[PDB]
Amino acid sequence: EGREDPQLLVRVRGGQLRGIRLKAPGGPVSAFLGIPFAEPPVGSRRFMPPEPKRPWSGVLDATTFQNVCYQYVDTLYPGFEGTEMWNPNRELSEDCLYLNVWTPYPRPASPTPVLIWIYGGGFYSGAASLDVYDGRFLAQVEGAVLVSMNYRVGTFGFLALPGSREAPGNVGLLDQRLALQWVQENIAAFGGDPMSVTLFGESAGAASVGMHILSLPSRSLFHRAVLQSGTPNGPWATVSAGEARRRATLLARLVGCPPNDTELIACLRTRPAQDLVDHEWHVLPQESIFRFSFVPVVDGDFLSDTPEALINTGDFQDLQVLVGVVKDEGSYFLVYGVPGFSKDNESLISRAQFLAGVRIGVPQASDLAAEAVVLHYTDWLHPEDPTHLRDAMSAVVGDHNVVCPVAQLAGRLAAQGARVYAYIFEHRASTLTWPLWMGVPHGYEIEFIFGLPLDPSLNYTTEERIFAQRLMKYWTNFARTGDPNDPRDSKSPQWPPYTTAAQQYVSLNLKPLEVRRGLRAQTCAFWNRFLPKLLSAT
Amino acid sequence: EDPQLLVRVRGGQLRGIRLKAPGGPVSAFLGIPFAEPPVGSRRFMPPEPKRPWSGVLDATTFQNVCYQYVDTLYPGFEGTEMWNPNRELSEDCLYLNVWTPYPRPASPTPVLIWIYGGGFYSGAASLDVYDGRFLAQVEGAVLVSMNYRVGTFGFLALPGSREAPGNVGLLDQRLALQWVQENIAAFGGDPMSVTLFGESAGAASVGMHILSLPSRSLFHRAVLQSGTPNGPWATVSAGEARRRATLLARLVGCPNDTELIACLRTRPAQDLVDHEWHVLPQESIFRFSFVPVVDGDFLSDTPEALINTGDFQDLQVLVGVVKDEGSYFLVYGVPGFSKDNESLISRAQFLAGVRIGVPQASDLAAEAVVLHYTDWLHPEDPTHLRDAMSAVVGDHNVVCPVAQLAGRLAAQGARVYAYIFEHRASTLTWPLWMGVPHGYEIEFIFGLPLDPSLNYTTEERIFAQRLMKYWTNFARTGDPNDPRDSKSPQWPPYTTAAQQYVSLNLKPLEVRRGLRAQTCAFWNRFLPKLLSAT
Ligand SMILES: Nc1ccc2c(c1)c(-c1ccccc1)[n+](CCCCCc1cnnn1CCNc1c3c(nc4ccccc14)CCCC3)c1cc(N)ccc21
Ligand SMILES: Nc1ccc2c(c1)c(-c1ccccc1)[n+](CCCCCc1cnnn1CCNc1c3c(nc4ccccc14)CCCC3)c1cc(N)ccc21
Ligand SMILES: *[C@@H]1O[C@H](CO)[C@@H](O)[C@H](O)[C@H]1NC(C)=O
Ligand SMILES: *[C@@H]1O[C@H](CO)[C@@H](O)[C@H](O)[C@H]1NC(C)=O
Ligand SMILES: *[C@@H]1O[C@H](CO)[C@@H](O)[C@H](O)[C@H]1NC(C)=O
Repeated sequence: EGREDPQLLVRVRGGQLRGIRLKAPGGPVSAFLGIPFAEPPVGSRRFMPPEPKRPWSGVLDATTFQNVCYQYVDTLYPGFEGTEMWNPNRELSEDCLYLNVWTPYPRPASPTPVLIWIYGGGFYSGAASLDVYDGRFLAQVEGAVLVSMNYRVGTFGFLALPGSREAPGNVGLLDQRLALQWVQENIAAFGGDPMSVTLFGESAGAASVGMHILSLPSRSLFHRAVLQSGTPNGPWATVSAGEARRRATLLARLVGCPPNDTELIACLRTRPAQDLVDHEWHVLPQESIFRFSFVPVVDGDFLSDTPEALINTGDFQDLQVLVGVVKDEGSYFLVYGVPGFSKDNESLISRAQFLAGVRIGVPQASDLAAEAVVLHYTDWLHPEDPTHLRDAMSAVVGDHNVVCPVAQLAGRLAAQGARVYAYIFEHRASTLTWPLWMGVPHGYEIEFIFGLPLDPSLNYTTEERIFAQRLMKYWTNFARTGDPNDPRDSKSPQWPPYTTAAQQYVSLNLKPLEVRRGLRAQTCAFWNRFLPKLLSAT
Repeated sequence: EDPQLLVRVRGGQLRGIRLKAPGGPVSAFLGIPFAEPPVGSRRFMPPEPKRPWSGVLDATTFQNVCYQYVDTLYPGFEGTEMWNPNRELSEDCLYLNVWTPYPRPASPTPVLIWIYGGGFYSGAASLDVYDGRFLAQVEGAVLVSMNYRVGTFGFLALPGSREAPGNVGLLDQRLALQWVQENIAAFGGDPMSVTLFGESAGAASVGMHILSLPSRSLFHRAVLQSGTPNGPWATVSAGEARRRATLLARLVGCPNDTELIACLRTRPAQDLVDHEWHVLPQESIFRFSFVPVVDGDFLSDTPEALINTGDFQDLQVLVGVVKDEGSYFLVYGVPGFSKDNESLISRAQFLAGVRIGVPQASDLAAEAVVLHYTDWLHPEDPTHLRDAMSAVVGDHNVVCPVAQLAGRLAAQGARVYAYIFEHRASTLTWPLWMGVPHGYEIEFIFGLPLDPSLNYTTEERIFAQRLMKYWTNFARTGDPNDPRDSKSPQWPPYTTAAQQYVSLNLKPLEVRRGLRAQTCAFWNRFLPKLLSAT
């Protein structure tokens, strides 16, 4: 110390850090990357709840992103930006419990609202180090303090033998909770306001945010929440204790650890990380899409009951939530698992391929339930039209997994005292490499919220730059006040809260805010009210 | 005498009456006997042909109306009383009426045979709405309408017995069709061009003549207005007809089929009418006690089996519905409904209504109906719930059976033309909420707005004339389009692919596609699976 930039030296509970001065389009930002928030969850600590990071000596170098949690790397389309933008961009390691902080440069004078990002990737993948999660634009343009953490995914984060002490499950959610506790204790050192913390996430990250709303020890660590294209309720975000036990026992057998829980988990702990990753997909009970093997478990601890029970009986009076979906939630999910679909052709499918797709897309559905889906989604005026069947297949997967769980969440939260704001993101990035038929796929609003179009080198349009700026203002005004609307602006139309009566939501596209009523009201009544009765009475 | 009013039919001489229609005279031959009176020992028995007569038979007045239940729900109310018997009630009722141009046609003229509705428990060919004088005068048509036995008298069956075989009301209709073949040439009608047309139970009757081979040689074309042979109310199984006939016998104190039917034959007609409604298996609406039975004789199989397996090539069919098929049916049986208020109902009253409106439905099937018909944007809105209740009853009973019929007929070689009648008569005394109720297109097809004394608008007179042209163009050629009108829009045939139908209102023909395609997929494809697997 002495010749360094005095504005990049900060102390936290565990010791001294040295950050880096990053260039954002409009000026510098301070970034503290790869801060350890936990003891590496390696060896005997595998499958175990995280432990806080013991203090270190000297100045920890926080200028680069740290290891990405051990996960399956997507090699389906080599060289393809469409798939590779989501791939790990740092070394894979079980030693991965690190977080990143972006703040204005110089650090804020007065306490600043904090935004905490929780990434998606079906609870089997993802990293806080990805380019689309770059906090520099929100920090520079909006003066925000942005935090993102790495949390354990796959078997490492969610393999559970419920009731055991060695593998209790939900440890990836505990890693997220420990980063939330780290923020409470240390964010003031960066100029962050611990009394104004907004959680935001997409897909499995939004489901994670939802589970922090539904778990009491997490409630004291944040004040507001954003759930983008994901919810704690729904068919993929959780599993029962029985199903988690079945999947963990099957994976153990597949890697030569046959079953006492102590003996089984000890053997799993001896397995190389790649062995567990090589078999993680082999434990799913059916041929399915939008289903992940190791996800949060209804343990009766982190989740005292199913998210459906918790959202229906909870008092959400003290909560402000921003929720929404993209135009084509299911389109991407069709390219791996449904025969007839490809990113390289127009995916015009037959009726037979549609019926078959419905079985893969709704794996838990009986023959009667699958017929009810088919009959509801068929255009009886053009029942064999390949374009309609292709679009219906995308809608089945999007509605079942995202849109209707989101409508169910917004509805219950609003009925139970929360301030809810809902949107539909309909803008397709001019730079998108997925086919046009895929529309606005799952995750393609993220680069807009984070302000990536503000970087001139990324080649987005001027209109896309103005729209990203509008979006950053909605998200940060929501983080600041619990309302996305700017108080010093009446010209711009307003975003009304979502209510059970009016069911108002807004369209997020290049045009000004447009207020719409009912988020697939008829279709989601099918999924949320009828279909459970068909998967119950018969 | 007037030679234009003197006709010799196979049974003897008749004398008609010259009637005044707005545009000029018409010849009417009313109350022609086509069968031996089905009285005494002939009660419940198939009709027998009328024996010949001496002298000139007086055919100047309508004859007796078949014994039936008279509607007294709203006394003095035109809305209900227009459908009530307008002649004396008698079991001696097997008579038909003929209207022809005056003077009698020079060349053989296409024949239109009207079969009235009234849930197979009521109706008469003598009602003012069925007046053939306008079609005869304006279009030069030969119009025939017969009385057929309704209620227990027409459809009480002890299947397998010889004394009460069932479907005798359909046999009465068939005997009038045979009478037309043998005698219509004497009036200037063409027996080689006979179109059956009917509404509600009359349209279901027309449908059953399409599905029964001995009837097929008696007509060439058919019009089914707001009714079909398929569907939940038009037929009953042999087991259910036997159950209902046994229960009715019990209710009138009647203790072997021969012995039971003999006792029923001793009962005054009113005793049978007094208990006919008390044999229905549930609290229901749009359900009638004594209707055609699947006997394995007149109906060789269920109308659903027959429509799915039949060859309908060399057949032309005109089918359609009114805008608000179910609205009227809510006024009797559904709590919360009245003709005297706006009938704004609660959600509870809607769920309860769905049970009465779909009586065969399980708890799951009723929930599926409720969830499909609820507007999840306004689920408690009384106006939406009222309109949804009307749509449930209209769709279940009429619109979706019509869509199922049009589809199967078209797929199996018939030439089908479909419509939706959306014009509400300026003279309607039913509330506005009821829209265009079941049966209120009939006065337009028959040309009643052409009578200046009936106070319809000028636009309604022009529209009735358009409708009479569609119906008679269809009777003449099997195509309702005007070969004269070299200007469109043309009425396209209904196909399984394109599903084209037309709107019949004051505006020019408008071609639409899919007759409640999504909703009728629910009723015709999904709901049977919910009452089959569970
Ligand atoms: N060897 C083997 C054995 C069996 C199976 C598989 C591989 C794979 C596989 C194939 C290619 C790449 C990755 C996994 N999948 C397909 C899994 C499909 C899930 C895709 C998904 C769901 N959430 N994140 N991802 C992948 C991460 N990438 C994305 C992410 C997001 N959006 C995206 C939009 C387009 C393209 C990728 C996106 C938003 C959230 C961040 C992650 C399976 C699916 C099933 N159901 C069963 C077995 C396998
Ligand atoms: N005493 C007693 C005991 C139990 C029950 C009943 C009476 C009555 C009843 C009440 C008034 C008049 C006749 C019957 N109904 C209601 C049945 C009403 C059937 C409605 C119907 C169906 N087809 N014809 N009609 C009556 C005739 N009138 C009409 C007709 C048509 N359209 C109409 C439009 C508006 C009003 C009346 C119309 C077109 C075809 C001609 C007949 C019951 C209904 C049920 N489901 C169960 C028991 C009874
Ligand atoms: C698209 O490509 C896939 C894989 O090659 C194939 O299954 C599908 O039939 C193709 N569809 C079209 C429309 O060419
Ligand atoms: C931007 O466009 C230029 C062409 O002018 C191209 O060379 C560069 O690779 C593009 N970069 C991105 C990120 O699209
Ligand atoms: C309509 O009137 C009947 C009785 O005449 C009643 O049961 C019903 O509640 C009334 N509805 C309204 C909207 O007042």
